[PDB]
Order: sequence, then structure tokens, then C-alpha cells
Amino acid sequence: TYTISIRVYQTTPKGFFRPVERTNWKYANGGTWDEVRGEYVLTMGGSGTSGSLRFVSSDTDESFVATFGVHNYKRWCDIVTNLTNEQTALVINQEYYGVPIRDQARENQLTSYNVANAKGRRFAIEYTVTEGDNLKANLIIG
Amino acid sequence: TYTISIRVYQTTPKGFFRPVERTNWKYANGGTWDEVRGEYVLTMGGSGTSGSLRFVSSDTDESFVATFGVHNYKRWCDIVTNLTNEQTALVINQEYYGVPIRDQARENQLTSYNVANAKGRRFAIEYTVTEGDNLKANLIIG
Amino acid sequence: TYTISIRVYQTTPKGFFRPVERTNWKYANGGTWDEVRGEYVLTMGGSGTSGSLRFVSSDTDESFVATFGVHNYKRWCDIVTNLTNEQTALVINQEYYGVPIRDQARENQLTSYNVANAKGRRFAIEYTVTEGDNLKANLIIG
Amino acid sequence: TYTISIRVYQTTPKGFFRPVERTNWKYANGGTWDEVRGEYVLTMGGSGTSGSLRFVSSDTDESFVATFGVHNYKRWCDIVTNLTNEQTALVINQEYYGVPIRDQARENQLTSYNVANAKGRRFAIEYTVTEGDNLKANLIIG
Ligand SMILES: [C]C(=O)[N][C]1[C](O[C]2O[C]([C][O])[C]([O])[C]([O])[C]2[O])[C]([O])[C]([C][O])O2[C]1O2[C][C]([N])C([O])=O
Ligand SMILES: [C]C(=O)[N][C]1[C](O[C]2O[C]([C][O])[C]([O])[C]([O])[C]2[O])[C]([O])[C]([C][O])O2[C]1O2[C][C]([N])C([O])=O
Ligand SMILES: [C]C(=O)[N][C]1[C](O[C]2O[C]([C][O])[C]([O])[C]([O])[C]2[O])[C]([O])[C]([C][O])O2[C]1O2[C][C]([N])C([O])=O
Ligand SMILES: [C]C(=O)[N][C]1[C](O[C]2O[C]([C][O])[C]([O])[C]([O])[C]2[O])[C]([O])[C]([C][O])O2[C]1O2[C][C]([N])C([O])=O
Ligand SMILES: CC(=O)N[C@@H]1[C@@H](O)[C@H](O)[C@@H](CO)O[C@@H]1O
Ligand SMILES: CC(=O)N[C@@H]1[C@@H](O)[C@H](O)[C@@H](CO)O[C@@H]1O
Ligand SMILES: CC(=O)N[C@@H]1[C@@H](O)[C@H](O)[C@@H](CO)O[C@@H]1O
Ligand SMILES: CC(=O)N[C@@H]1[C@@H](O)[C@H](O)[C@@H](CO)O[C@@H]1O
Repeated sequence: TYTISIRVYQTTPKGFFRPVERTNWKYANGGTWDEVRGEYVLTMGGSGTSGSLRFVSSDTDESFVATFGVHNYKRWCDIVTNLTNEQTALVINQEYYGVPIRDQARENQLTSYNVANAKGRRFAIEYTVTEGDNLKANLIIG
Repeated sequence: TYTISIRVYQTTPKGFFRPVERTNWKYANGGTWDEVRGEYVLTMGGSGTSGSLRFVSSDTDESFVATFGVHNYKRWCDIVTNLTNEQTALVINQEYYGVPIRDQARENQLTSYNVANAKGRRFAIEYTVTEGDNLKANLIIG
Repeated sequence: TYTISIRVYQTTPKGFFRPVERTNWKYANGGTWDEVRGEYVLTMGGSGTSGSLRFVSSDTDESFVATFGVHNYKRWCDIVTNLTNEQTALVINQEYYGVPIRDQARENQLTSYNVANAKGRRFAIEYTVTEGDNLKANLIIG
Repeated sequence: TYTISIRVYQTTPKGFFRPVERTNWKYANGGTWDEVRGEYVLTMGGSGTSGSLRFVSSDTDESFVATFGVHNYKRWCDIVTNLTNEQTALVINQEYYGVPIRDQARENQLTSYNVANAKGRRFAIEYTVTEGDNLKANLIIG
């Protein structure tokens, strides 16, 4: 069993991102999302799957999907923003198992990733515990 | 804009179903899930999309996916249980736009549905508000 | 350290009780409330304190407070309903350390308790794990 | 009826503050706490009462209580930190109706307030809507 525990940080009172969606990819017997002590906890049965969280700021017409998983026994993460209305977490999560650019992001097995949207706001994932079954990450909204 | 506000009722202290997943299908400009006053609220850009909630009772090895949406300007609902490990809400939600028996449940535009798992536990959805932009449903776990 | 983990069951689709308040008494170095995998978890520093949860059904103008704690190394529980508007969980929780009938309920160290409100609705607390540091209870709304 | 809707911003990936308590003072027909679209909403029957939230960062031994209310038809707010183990939100909330320095903080009817703990971390409340029945505020953890 792997877990990925996620702490969400929102660094500026400009806009407000709320949680709107959480998905589980079907590989390795799937997975679950849990709220545990104010954290998002992704539990997976083995290596080779993932889960996504979508956040939306309606004040500023902004959004992003953050995906976390384990690929060949190492954690990975990715952020996708500049989402169309058709790009829900359900769509984005699935794409990490067929779309080349998404595949590569997952294949990179990164301990940290950051990206800016069209408005120049940065989003980041940083794993604070990068090894073992029980992984920890910060999700940082700039 | 459509909303569907869901009240969850767990009726018997045998096992414990917890929320593990919430998805949004991509049609009609997507949609979102919100927690509002102890209720799950699905917001949708217009007619023709849906969202799924998955619940798991790990005590008793039981689970189900409940799906809610609007089809041709009327509400619909369905429950799927006896899930394989591969059947997350991500997977199930999509099947309502291609798989014939799932297509049928959507086309049925039901105000009320119920089914049972192989263990004999019943799951039900009853809309209490069936018309208009702001719909309401009970999700009853037996 | 004691923990009491609480599963809430709402048994009838008549009215809807939503969580509105969660308090901690000051004795034994206090304590915290956490949400953990869909359950309410009361964590306390040692024996001799407690915490309260209030639920409101504004549809039917019903409310109650359920209090959980440890007194002389045994778990206890109680429910107060037919609440005035001035009887928040903040108020009720404190009454268990000065008000004689509340004191008595705490001193009973019950593994289960049930009571009916003005409208004949039954509320129940039933501990499923009655011994040790990590206690479990069902909160059942009839 | 007054509402105060609160958006929480945790700005710094050092330590993690989780919600552990939410209370309602008994005056003016009391009040309730709701989770609404990822925000904390305090509802109160009229002017002259309040509610408190407590947040704890176990990793760094930090905590605080943030209190919001309406005093003589104008909003107020306060933060207390450097807490003892006996100072739960239950205790702090009610000190605003008896303890002079706390009474004064409330009598100030502030639209913004900030204070630091002994470790130098700033906490802040910033009302973004300051007038009328439905007030809005940012809670910023530095
Ligand atoms: C070990 C790992 O991680 N692997 C991976 C995978 O996962 C998998 O899947 C399968 C189906 O296919 C099953 O489910 C199992 O259980 C799991 O584990 C996948 O995910 C992939 C992506 O696609 O990746 C990885 O691997 C690699 C190899 N080479 C293959 O391809 O298989
Ligand atoms: C009106 C309605 O409801 N419709 C529907 C639909 O939805 C749609 O989709 C599209 C794509 O394709 C888009 O997205 C839009 O926006 C929406 O709205 C669909 O869903 C279907 C299912 O498949 O169903 C319904 O319909 C039928 C017909 N075609 C019509 O349209 O009417
Ligand atoms: C051990 C026990 O449980 N005890 C109890 C108590 O608690 C206490 O408190 C105190 C203050 O005062 C402190 O905080 C400590 O820490 C604790 O532990 C109390 O609560 C009481 C009630 O009031 O009860 C019990 O007890 C015993 C005797 N009997 C007396 O009373 O004291
Ligand atoms: C209007 C206002 O805000 N006022 C106030 C108050 O509140 C009140 O309280 C009472 C009892 O006593 C009752 O509950 C009612 O309902 C309410 O409204 C209080 O809070 C106070 C503080 O302590 O403050 C205010 O005021 C002033 C003086 N004290 C008088 O006026 O009385
Ligand atoms: C700005 C943006 O969202 N770009 C994303 C990038 O972050 C992600 O790594 C890549 C692979 O999924 O797909 C997009 O190009
Ligand atoms: C036992 C079970 O899960 N049955 C489901 C049924 O409830 C649902 O209406 C149908 C269409 O999606 O798919 C399955 O037959
Ligand atoms: C109907 C009702 O709520 N009665 C309660 C009772 O359940 C509780 O055990 C006792 C001590 O606190 O007093 C209260 O009034
Ligand atoms: C560091 C600290 O917690 N100081 C608080 C202050 O913020 C508050 O305004 C006052 C009134 O309650 O009580 C204390 O002095």
C-alpha cells in the first residue's frame, strides 16, 4: 500500500481556490481519497496508479488539476492549468495513461514541480517525504 | 446552471460507508462538487452532464457509485454496486456516455432508483425536488 | 492520550441533521476534534475531559448535543436535546463540570445511551470499543 | 440574521495548521458553523454574539484562536495565541463577555486585526465585506 498525504497552502488573498473534484485511476486495484486531519490522503493498493484533485477560483476564472501517484515504485506529480471547461479531473487523470506529454510527466517521477497559468500565477507541488510507502507533499497555490 | 443537492442517510450501524471519490463528466461545460451545510452539491453548466460519488465500507468489503445528472432538461440518477477493483467513480461516470445499459439508466430520467449488492444491502436515490434549476436528492444507504 | 472515533448514522429520510459545532473542555490539557476518513475523532491528553458535537435539523426545528469523554479511566457519553437557542455545544459541554444532572450523566460512565426529543425522535450513542486508549462509538439519529 | 463567511489562507509551507474546534456563543439566539464551498460560515441570530475557530500546528507546537462576531451592529474580530493547554476555543470564546481586555478587543469593532505569537509568526483577519448582514473575511496564517 502507498499513501500520499497532501497539505494545501494558499499564499495570497488574491482569488480563492476551492476543492471541486477528486478522482482515482483504475490501475493497481484503484485507490481512494480521504480527508484526514485537514489533509488530502490518497491511498493506492500498489505502484502504477494515481489520483487527481481539481481546484477552482471563480473570483478570477482560474483552475488547475494536481495529480499524484506512484510509477515504477517512485512517486510522481504533475499540475495542469489553463483548463478548458471540458478538462475536469476525470479527463485529466485518465490522460496520464495514453497521452504522450502526460505520460512523460508521470515518467519523470518528480519530487517537485511548478507551473504558471495564463495569468502568471504559479502552482507548485513539493514532496517533503520522497521515499517509502507513506509519502507527503505540499500543494502550493501562488 | 443546474445544481443537485444530495443528503446522505446511512440507516444501519452494520458497516460504515465513507466518501472516497467525486467526479465530473466533461459535457455541458463540466461541473463541480461542493460541500455545503453537510450536503454534497453538484453544479453543472447546463443539461447533458453528470457527476459520481463513490462510497466504500472497508469493514464489510462493500462499495457503490451513485451518479447524478441532467439529461434533456430532466434529472436522472443511477447506482452501480458489486464493483470490481477497477471500477472507480472515474471509470463508472464515463460509461453513461457510451455503454448501452448505462445509457438506458440515464435516458430513464428517474426521480427514484434502488438496487442491491450481492450481500443483500440496498442502496437508493430519491429526488425530493424533481423540477427546476435547483434539484434535491436523498442518497439512502441500507 | 485517549481518542474517541465516532461514526454518524442518520436512519430516516425525515429531516436532515447537519454538524454545526464542535467543542473541547479545558481539563486534562484539553483535546482536539479531527475529521478522519469520514469520522469524528476526539483526541484528549488524558482522562477527565470531553468534547461535544451539535447537530441541527432546521427543516424540522430539531437539534441535539452529543458529548463524549473519559471519567476516571472509563469512557462516558450523553445526549441533550430540546435545546433552547442559548444552549450551544459551548454551553452544554461546560455544564458537565458543575451542573448536578450533567455531572451524574458523566459519572455513569455509560457504554451506551439513548433519549427521545419533544417530537419523539430517538437519538443514540453506542460504543463498539468500550476499553483501552482508542475508543469507538456510533452516533445514531432516529 | 448575520453571516460571516471566512476564507483561510495558509501562506507559508512551514508547519501545518489544521482546524480542531469551532464554537458558538449563546447571546442573540446563538449561532452555527457550516462548511460552505470550502469556507467557514458563521451564522448568528442577531447582533451581539460570536463564534471562534481554533487551529493547531502540531509539527511546530503552534496554535491560535480566531473569533468573529457582531457588536452593536458592526463586525468585530480578534486573535489570541501563545495559548496554554487549558485555553480551548470553548474557554476563549466566552472570555469576550467578561474579561476586560477581551471585551475591549470586541468593543473595537475592527475590520482588520493582526498579531504574532512568541515565535514571530503573524496571524491576520481581514474583512473584505464590512457592512450589512452577510459579511466576508480572510483569515491569513503567516
Ligand atoms: C509497477 C508499475 O508501477 N507498473 C506501472 C503500471 O501499473 C500497472 O498497471 C497494470 C495494468 O496495465 C496493473 O493495473 C498493475 O496492477 C499496475 O501496477 C502502468 O501504470 C504503467 C503506465 O501505463 O507504467 C508502470 O509500468 C511500466 C511497465 N513497463 C508497463 O508498461 O507495464
Ligand atoms: C440538452 C441535453 O441534455 N443534451 C444531451 C447531451 O449533452 C450535450 O453534449 C454535448 C457533447 O456531445 C455538449 O457537451 C453539450 O454542451 C451538452 O449539453 C449529451 O449528453 C447526450 C448524452 O450522450 O444526451 C443529451 O442529448 C441527446 C441529444 N443529442 C440532445 O442534445 O438533445
Ligand atoms: C483522573 C480523572 O479522570 N479525574 C477526573 C477529573 O479530570 C481532571 O481534572 C483536573 C482539573 O480539575 C485536571 O485537568 C486533570 O488533568 C484531569 O484529569 C475531573 O474532570 C473530575 C470531574 O470534575 O472527575 C474526575 O475526577 C476524580 C475525582 N473524583 C475528582 O473529582 O477530583
Ligand atoms: C445589540 C448588541 O449587539 N448588543 C450587545 C449584546 O448582545 C445581546 O446580549 C443579550 C444578553 O445580555 C441578548 O442575548 C441579546 O439578544 C443580544 O443581542 C451583548 O453581547 C453585549 C456584550 O456583553 O454588548 C452589546 O451590548 C452592549 C451593552 N452590554 C448592552 O447594550 O446591553
Ligand atoms: C501550463 C500547463 O498547465 N501545462 C501543462 C504542464 O504543466 C504539464 O506538465 C503537461 C503534461 O501534462 O501538460 C501541460 O502542458
Ligand atoms: C447490481 C448493479 O450494480 N446493477 C447495476 C444497475 O443498478 C444499473 O442501473 C445498471 C446500469 O448502469 O448497471 C448495473 O446493472
Ligand atoms: C430530553 C433530554 O435531552 N434530557 C437530557 C438527558 O438526556 C441528559 O442525560 C440529562 C443530563 O445532562 O439532562 C438532559 O435534559
Ligand atoms: C499575543 C496574543 O495572543 N495577544 C492577545 C491579543 O491578540 C488580543 O487582542 C487580546 C484581547 O483578547 O488578548 C491578547 O493580548
